[PDB]
Amino acid sequence: GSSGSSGKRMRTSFKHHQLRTMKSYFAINHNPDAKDLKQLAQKTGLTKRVLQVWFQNARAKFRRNLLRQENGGVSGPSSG
Repeated sequence: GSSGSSGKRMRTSFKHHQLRTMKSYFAINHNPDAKDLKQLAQKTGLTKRVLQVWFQNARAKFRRNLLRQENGGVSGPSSG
């Protein structure tokens, strides 16, 4: 019951092309399976690792803009 927990983190820059494929996917599937990972490593060129991380970082980042005022779709005070 451990998906390998180690203290390894780093930040790097990315292009607008490769990302387009990744970011777009993030919306399709937050938890991409190996197949998807290996498939993305090509559509973007990055490596499985780089992908796995980047994706994981997103979930953390979004959580921020998610609670912040900024938001999509129709929503309001209406009991929901």
